[PDB]
Amino acid sequence: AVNGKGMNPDYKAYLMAPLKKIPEVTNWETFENDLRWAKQNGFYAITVDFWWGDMEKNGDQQFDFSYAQRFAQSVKNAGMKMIPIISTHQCGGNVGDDCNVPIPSWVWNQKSDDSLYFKSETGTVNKETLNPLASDVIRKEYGELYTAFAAAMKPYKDVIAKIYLSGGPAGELRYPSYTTSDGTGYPSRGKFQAYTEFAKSKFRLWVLNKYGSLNEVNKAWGTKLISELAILPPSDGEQFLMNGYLSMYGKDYLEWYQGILENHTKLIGELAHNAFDTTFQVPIGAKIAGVHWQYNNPTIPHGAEKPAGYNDYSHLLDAFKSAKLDVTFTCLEMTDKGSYPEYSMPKTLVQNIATLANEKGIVLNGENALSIGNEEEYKRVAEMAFNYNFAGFTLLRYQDVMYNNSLMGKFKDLLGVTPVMQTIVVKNVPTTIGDTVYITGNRAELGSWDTKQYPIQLYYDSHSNDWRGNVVLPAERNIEFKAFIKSKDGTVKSWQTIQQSWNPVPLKTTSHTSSW
Ligand SMILES: OC[C@H]1O[C@H](O[C@H]2[C@H](O)[C@@H](O)[C@@H](O)O[C@@H]2CO)[C@H](O)[C@@H](O)[C@@H]1O
Ligand SMILES: OC[C@H]1O[C@H](O[C@H]2[C@H](O)[C@@H](O)[C@@H](O)O[C@@H]2CO)[C@H](O)[C@@H](O)[C@@H]1O
Ligand SMILES: OC[C@H]1O[C@H](O[C@H]2[C@H](O)[C@@H](O)[C@@H](O)O[C@@H]2CO)[C@H](O)[C@@H](O)[C@@H]1O
Ligand SMILES: OC[C@H]1O[C@H](O[C@H]2[C@H](O)[C@@H](O)[C@@H](O)O[C@@H]2CO)[C@H](O)[C@@H](O)[C@@H]1O
Ligand SMILES: OC[C@H]1O[C@H](O[C@H]2[C@H](O)[C@@H](O)[C@@H](O)O[C@@H]2CO)[C@H](O)[C@@H](O)[C@@H]1O
Ligand SMILES: OC[C@H]1O[C@H](O[C@H]2[C@H](O)[C@@H](O)[C@H](O)O[C@@H]2CO)[C@H](O)[C@@H](O)[C@@H]1O
Ligand SMILES: OC[C@H]1O[C@@H](O)[C@H](O)[C@@H](O)[C@@H]1O
Ligand SMILES: [Ca+2]
Repeated sequence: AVNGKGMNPDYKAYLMAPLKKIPEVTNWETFENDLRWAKQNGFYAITVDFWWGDMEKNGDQQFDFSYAQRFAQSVKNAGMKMIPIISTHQCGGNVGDDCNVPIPSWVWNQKSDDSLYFKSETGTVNKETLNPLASDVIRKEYGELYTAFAAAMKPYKDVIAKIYLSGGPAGELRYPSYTTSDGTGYPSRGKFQAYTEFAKSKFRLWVLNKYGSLNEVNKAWGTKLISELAILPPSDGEQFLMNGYLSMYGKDYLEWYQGILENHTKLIGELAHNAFDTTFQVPIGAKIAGVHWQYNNPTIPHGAEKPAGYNDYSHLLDAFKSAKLDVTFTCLEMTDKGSYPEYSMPKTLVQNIATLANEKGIVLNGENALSIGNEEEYKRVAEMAFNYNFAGFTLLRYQDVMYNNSLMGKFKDLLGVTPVMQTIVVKNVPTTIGDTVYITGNRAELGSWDTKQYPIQLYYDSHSNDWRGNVVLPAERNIEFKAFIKSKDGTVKSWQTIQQSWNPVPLKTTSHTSSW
């Protein structure tokens, strides 16, 4: 892995459930059999959207958790685990969706202003999820929903492994800046989503809190605004992304705009820990999208990420750490391209997010963004998962492997693996002063032979005069590997003469000893 590490010993594979309710796909008894088959193929748990539109449909505090209870009882019957997602966003309208579950329609009547929804630069209204500016309504409604779900689901504590929150559209902490109705779908630039009158008022009040008075705002921004009502979000989003972002105004607007998501993360994490920690005592997570298009457009740099709310990932991740939420990044299977017109850099983006998460001590999980039809994309996922310290990978979605036995077996081989520590010992190594010793090998868990970025460090044992490492490996998979030496300057000096192998890596911890 990176940094001379190996794969995360906590790694688990998860399967996403269908977006529709199980009886719309298969009967409960077959579903139980399906869960046993997923378990045999290395899946630890099923993730499942429990839609707000299903659970509080008819009015405020009119709850119905019966579908989630029935689902959990079939998970229990199958000897499986589940990860509920408390899906306070709409099903329908985002990539891959095959469902139609708006959030409950009565929520929109809780305010007579425009505080609850989003409006884009060009006036497109989005009602996929509550606007995180409406923190009073979110505190009330999410707190009530999380508390009632916990009470209804307490009998199923034994099968709940983790709970996910929904921070925004498609279950991701973001603004709805890429949508067909707004003309901002992939691979286009995004539009900022802060043009309700309420969002304009909140930015204005934030700016006047920061600086005190309009006279100090103008000194800070180098502007000549005549009245406070001229404090506004960008009137020309394209120009803002071309060059306005560099100004003091631009840094303040992006700080505020991303800051709404950071504060929302704080709030939903407080609400979730209060609702769930005593009842369930499980990890709680939230998701960030991989907005990989327009990454390196030279004219509008990061022109889809910034409107989505992603201006500074380090600061965004710090909010997850503070809120005690684990992070899932949802686009792992793709390759960098970087070419006109999409300017798409998804692998660079997950490497950067993973590096930051690992730096900050945030448990990091991954998903694939689009359905996978080919083993090559599983190999891509494995490269990321097993070299960048991912604790989990969730496969979108159920039917793609449940009804494709060939592809299921490729998943089991490459990603449905159980980590096991093994001690690797290499004898008679001709190191000199300054040399370090590593292993590399064929599978992604061994860095796929990449000696530069991914090799696993061994350590001299002066009692035995050999080099040893306790390496986490995929149980019951075949591997080939070799030790090699790096000089002080980091260059590869020499290699173990003979290719080593384990056919397979044993299920239980032992050791593999070889000579150089
Ligand atoms: O400070 C002068 C001017 O700045 C901004 O104008 C932008 C404009 O929005 C873009 O369409 C393009 O014309 O670039 C301008 C910057 O040179 C403000 O939006 C505007 O109010 C202000 O007058
Ligand atoms: O809120 C002040 C001013 O902000 C916007 O103008 C920005 C523009 O968006 C930036 O790209 C850059 O050019 O700086 C401008 C401020 O000097 C709004 O477009 C404008 O209406 C508003 O008055
Ligand atoms: O938020 C939903 C989904 O959006 C992005 O998915 C892209 C996908 O990566 C592209 O290849 C193409 O299909 O457009 C989609 C957006 O409509 C994110 O990459 C993904 O993380 C996120 O879940
Ligand atoms: O069932 C979870 C989640 O799936 C979809 O959103 C995905 C998006 O399609 C993928 O790119 C992905 O791996 O990231 C998002 C979050 O998992 C649905 O659109 C969403 O409603 C649903 O909650
Ligand atoms: O690069 C892939 C290649 O890596 C290893 O080959 C080493 C070989 O072991 C060394 O003795 C020397 O020849 O350098 C090679 C890399 O340039 C693996 O042994 C080999 O299986 C794998 O294809
Ligand atoms: O002998 C091969 C496997 O057969 C069954 O697996 C089924 C699984 O039960 C079902 O859910 C899935 O759709 O089809 C596979 C293959 O028919 C046994 O349950 C497995 O243990 C066997 O390995
Ligand atoms: O295959 C298992 C055995 O493989 C050999 O390559 C190693 O030298 C042994 O230490 C190991 O127990
Ligand atoms: Ca309520």
